[PDB]
Amino acid sequence: MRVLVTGGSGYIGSHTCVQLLQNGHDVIILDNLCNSKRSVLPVIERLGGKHPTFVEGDIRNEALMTEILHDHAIDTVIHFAGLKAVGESVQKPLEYYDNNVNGTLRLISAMRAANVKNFIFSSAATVYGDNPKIPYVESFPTGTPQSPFGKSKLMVEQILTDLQKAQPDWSIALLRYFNPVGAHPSGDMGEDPQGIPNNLMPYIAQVAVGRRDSLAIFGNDYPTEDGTGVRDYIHVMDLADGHVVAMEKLANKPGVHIYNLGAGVGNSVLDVVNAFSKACGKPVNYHFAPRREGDLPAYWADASKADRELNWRVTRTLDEMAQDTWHWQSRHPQGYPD
Amino acid sequence: MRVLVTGGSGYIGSHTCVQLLQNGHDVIILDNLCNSKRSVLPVIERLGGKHPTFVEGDIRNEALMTEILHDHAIDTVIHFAGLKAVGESVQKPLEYYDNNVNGTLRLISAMRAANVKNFIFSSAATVYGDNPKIPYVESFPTGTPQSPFGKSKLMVEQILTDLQKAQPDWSIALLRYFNPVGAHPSGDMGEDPQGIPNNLMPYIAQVAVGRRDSLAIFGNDYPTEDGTGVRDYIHVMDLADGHVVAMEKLANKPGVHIYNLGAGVGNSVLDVVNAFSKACGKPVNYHFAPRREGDLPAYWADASKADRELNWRVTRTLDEMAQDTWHWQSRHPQGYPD
Ligand SMILES: NC(=O)c1ccc[n+]([C@@H]2O[C@H](COP(=O)([O-])OP(=O)(O)OC[C@H]3O[C@@H](n4cnc5c(N)ncnc54)[C@H](O)[C@@H]3O)[C@@H](O)[C@H]2O)c1
Ligand SMILES: NC(=O)c1ccc[n+]([C@@H]2O[C@H](COP(=O)([O-])OP(=O)(O)OC[C@H]3O[C@@H](n4cnc5c(N)ncnc54)[C@H](O)[C@@H]3O)[C@@H](O)[C@H]2O)c1
Ligand SMILES: O=c1ccn([C@@H]2O[C@H](COP(=O)(O)OP(=O)(O)O[C@H]3O[C@H](CO)[C@H](O)[C@H](O)[C@H]3O)[C@@H](O)[C@H]2O)c(=O)[nH]1
Ligand SMILES: O=c1ccn([C@@H]2O[C@H](COP(=O)(O)OP(=O)(O)O[C@H]3O[C@H](CO)[C@H](O)[C@H](O)[C@H]3O)[C@@H](O)[C@H]2O)c(=O)[nH]1
Ligand code: NA
Ligand code: NA
Ligand code: NA
Ligand code: NA
Ligand code: NA
Ligand code: NA
Repeated sequence: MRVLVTGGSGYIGSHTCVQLLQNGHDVIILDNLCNSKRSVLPVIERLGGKHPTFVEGDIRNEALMTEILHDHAIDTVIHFAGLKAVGESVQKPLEYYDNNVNGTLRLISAMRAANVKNFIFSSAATVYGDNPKIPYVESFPTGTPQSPFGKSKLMVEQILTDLQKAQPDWSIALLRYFNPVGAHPSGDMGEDPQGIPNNLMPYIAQVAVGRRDSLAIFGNDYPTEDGTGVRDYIHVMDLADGHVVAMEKLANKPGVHIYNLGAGVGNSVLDVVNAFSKACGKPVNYHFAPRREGDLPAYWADASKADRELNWRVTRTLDEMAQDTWHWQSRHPQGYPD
Repeated sequence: MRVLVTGGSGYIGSHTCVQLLQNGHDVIILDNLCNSKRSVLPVIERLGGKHPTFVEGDIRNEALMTEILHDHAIDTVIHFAGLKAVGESVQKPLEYYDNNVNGTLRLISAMRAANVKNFIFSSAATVYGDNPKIPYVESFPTGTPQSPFGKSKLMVEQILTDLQKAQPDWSIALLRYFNPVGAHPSGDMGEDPQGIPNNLMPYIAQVAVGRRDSLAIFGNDYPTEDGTGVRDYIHVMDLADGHVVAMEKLANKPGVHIYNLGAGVGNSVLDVVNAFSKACGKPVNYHFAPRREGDLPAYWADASKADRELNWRVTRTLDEMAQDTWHWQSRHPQGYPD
């Protein structure tokens, strides 16, 4: 199929792009490069084994969106583009609402204009809010995210839902992601955060690589087995695969298809650390720090639905997630070149 | 003070503009005229007894907003501008999200740019969602509005809240309106809906004026005293006054000030009809019809908070609401001139 991948050059997008090309689809990448580099492009094509078309631009530019859509005869759109730093969203709410809410709004409006009716949105587990009921299931009513980032994702899911209701021919998938980690097995592609990494994995990686001193373990008094926070870590390649399957099986299938994308099991901070220590061949330095504001104690996804309906489930393990990360971190200490 | 009134030429805005001028404030009206006419302008100035400056434009145009803000040295902004047809919002969700959510976003972004930090937003009782607890109180957590319109209002309240948190010097009032009716005592200003009126009052008016046959009473089996739906009707002049007081007392007072704006009592459909029959000197034709989709049975506001904190309460009665409407309807059967 002909697919437009917004945010195609970022972490999740790049991996998804490779899988898509491998599946022989025609890929058009639209990215504004605020959080990625042109350097990834050649890697995508190499790994993907096919040439993806790249367009530098902003999802906020409806006129350009509309033009791309038409110009390439897009069939479906995968929307990864936006801002995701939680803490920063609290400090700069407007930018989040603008990039995420208005950003998606301008894109779907362009779609309407070009007669494109298949969409895939990068959502998040955050939309469940403070849910005591774990694992999280798609049948659960949504809650209230505590950050402008989380709120922005829920607001878009709502806007998409309403849009589908009004234009019932649309196929819209709301993919709720859990905690994406890992990198391409090649070790030539991976997450390349600028500055201080906000997520656990990259931070660990940066400690291991010798860039950082010690990993600060946000709270050790949680009501978990080991006292550290528990999450659902999902390999970026598994995530990418799920994106290809969702796209292929859902295209032209009217409705709003919500699916949690996770491993369906929880791992603590200690578990992750240990896995990385193992991967990198040296104990990862760490210390216990106070709980991070807004952090829930433990949650993971109930991924039965995606298994059942799309025959999708993860295949990579936690160890692989850590190994692949170390391999990329180690092979490209400076990430993507400028 | 120097105030920018978006949507200044519409129903609520025009009345508010008069009261503001009467209070000697300097008024700048910004309206795109999608739901109002330039004809109202001279009425505003006449009734207001002062000249308001008018600018034709769109809240969506951030650059223009920014320019107005600076250009007139605005101190505070009253934001009435947006779309409000509930049923239509269900049919055209994108337009609602765009005008309301993006629309406000572009405006507050312009404010930030021009260093304006006092805001008044036209919110709605709809934000409480399906609340069995009546009357509705500001301390109640918000619910989930069932239309894109309702959702759009809640989304903006959330975005404003987050913004205030990030820029704590801002004063933001979230004015939750109940059911606005009535018109200026002069009978020379009032609500001028185009096409089929969606609200009860105007519809009644149009039946009385001889434009419409019979009023369709949406459901007569509700669990109310008379079986018809019960609401909190609030005279547009009371509403306008509350806007002046809120603006004057809240300016430069940091925080998010939420206030319900209603009479604090409920009236049924029958009650309203009767009041209008009385006002117009002839029985208003009506019939019973099935319940309207999404209609709640009964609710009204708990307006104690505004009384206490701003010393504001309504002063007009239901009869006056009906009389003033009939007077305007009758004196200007064709509304504002083209
Ligand atoms: N990484 C996670 O932990 C996490 C968890 C849940 C959801 N998500 C969502 O998944 C998506 C992909 O995230 P990611 O980890 O790949 O992050 P990322 O930053 O690597 O990818 C986002 C990409 O979007 C681009 N972009 C940003 N705003 C843009 C705009 N207005 N116009 C055009 N391009 C724009 C960035 O330059 C970047 O290349 C995002 O929507 C993110 O919110 C990720
Ligand atoms: N009337 C009600 O029953 C009701 C109840 C709750 C909330 N509200 C809110 O109060 C506000 C005022 O409502 P109203 O009854 O006066 O309606 P209205 O339609 O008379 O007033 C809105 C005005 O905004 C203008 N406008 C619309 N979109 C615009 C845009 N993008 N840029 C610039 N101008 C724009 C319209 O032309 C109109 O003059 C609205 O935000 C409405 O949502 C009203
Ligand atoms: O330096 C660090 C970083 C993280 N953690 C802990 O590690 C766990 C994972 O934290 P993190 O990588 O930041 O991800 P999450 O907060 O769990 O990610 C959630 O939030 C993302 C952004 O909101 C998406 O919504 C995902 O779906 C969601 O599961 C948590 O228990 C953190 O307390 C630390 O102890 N130290
Ligand atoms: O032709 C009509 C019109 C209305 N009604 C009834 O009259 C009452 C009032 O209806 P309406 O004027 O449409 O206003 P509301 O739906 O009550 O207004 C609510 O919704 C507005 C738009 O959402 C704002 O949120 C207000 O705060 C809020 O109280 C309801 O019981 C309706 O069922 C009829 O029976 N026939
Ligand atoms: Na801050
Ligand atoms: Na960064
Ligand atoms: Na680098
Ligand atoms: Na429809
Ligand atoms: Na109309
Ligand atoms: Na007219």
